[PDB]
Amino acid sequence: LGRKIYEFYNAPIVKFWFYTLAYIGYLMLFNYIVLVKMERWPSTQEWIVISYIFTLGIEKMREILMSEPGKLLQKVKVWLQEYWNVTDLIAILLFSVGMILRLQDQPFRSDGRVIYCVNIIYWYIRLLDIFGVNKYLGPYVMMIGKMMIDMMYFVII
Amino acid sequence: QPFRSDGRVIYCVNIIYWYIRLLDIFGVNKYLGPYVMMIGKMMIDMMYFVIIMLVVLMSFGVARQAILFPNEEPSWKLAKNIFYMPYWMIYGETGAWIVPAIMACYLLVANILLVNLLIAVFNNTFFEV
Amino acid sequence: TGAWIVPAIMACYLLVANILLVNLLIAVFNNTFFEV
Amino acid sequence: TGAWIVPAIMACYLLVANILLVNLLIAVFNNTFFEV
Ligand SMILES: Cc1cc(NC(=O)[C@H](c2ccccc2)N2CCCc3ccccc32)no1
Repeated sequence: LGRKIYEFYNAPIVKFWFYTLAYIGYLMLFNYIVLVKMERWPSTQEWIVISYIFTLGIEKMREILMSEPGKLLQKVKVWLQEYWNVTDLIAILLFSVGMILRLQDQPFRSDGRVIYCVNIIYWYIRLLDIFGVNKYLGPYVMMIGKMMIDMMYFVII
Repeated sequence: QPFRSDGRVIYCVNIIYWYIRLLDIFGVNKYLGPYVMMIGKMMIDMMYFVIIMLVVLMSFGVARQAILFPNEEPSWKLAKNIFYMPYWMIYGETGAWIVPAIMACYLLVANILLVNLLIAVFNNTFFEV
Repeated sequence: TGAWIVPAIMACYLLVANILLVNLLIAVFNNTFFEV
Repeated sequence: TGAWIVPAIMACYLLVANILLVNLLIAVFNNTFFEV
């Protein structure tokens, strides 16, 4: 039975729905805390939001360290070869400057909350990468990419 | 009353059903054979677009609700503003005002993105049928 | 109960209704302009 | 002279302008959805 629970959780199909219930949970709790009032210290629901990113950050660092190249300068460029992966880290960095500003008093506290509002507009278009697992969202998300090179690209004329 | 008004309300969801019940009776004719059947396959496209539609339309419904109105109590009425108020800002409006300018223009390329996507699913699909 | 939820459901079903009618009216002509 | 004719010309040229922009934005995607 211990082998059954071990082999069930280690499957990549099982790990998909096991983390995307946590991802849609991070989306809805972050929607909750922006609606809840701000104070000098974060509440219980805000404290689980911040720790969700900090545990994600160590997870991103093990992607660099446990990578295929061996040389340290080599395992920087190949990790930034993905268009989704490069814009992931700037949103984590925007969350971090948003945390320091929110921990300080007003008017810095309203400024840090504003940087949270450009975080939540990012995490929905982050999900599009997770969308392409299905038979219809494979093509549908990919044509958002080519319409992206048509919709800020119409705008010249 | 008030049970009598409740029973009349369930009559109102009956009459919305009996018109889409007629669609089965429609397919007897030479044109409503294909026309009703493609309502069936567009049914698996129009509550099936909406996974990525709520990604783009509701995200602005919670982003606007934090820049504007930042002192809201935790309640269910805030959740009522995430699908109804974005459908009702057709006439609505450091750099404190630049942040509404960026999200409004990104909404301009968002509702054009959603309209262009909803007229994308059907273009190929009407041709082999 | 949800007295205001019933207008919310019929308004959103109207949102997918007038988009349904507009998409259907631009559906009849797309094939028909091509063989002509 | 025609002081009000100049707003009339630019308003009607705007009528064929926002129809020009809408028709152009539904032009880029029509071919592109078909080979994909
Ligand atoms: C907070 C927060 C966000 C988050 N989700 C991700 O950012 C993302 C992901 C998205 C959906 C389902 C599962 C994971 N994710 C985080 C873990 C490292 C990683 C590696 C490759 C692809 C995605 C990914 N989890 O917690």
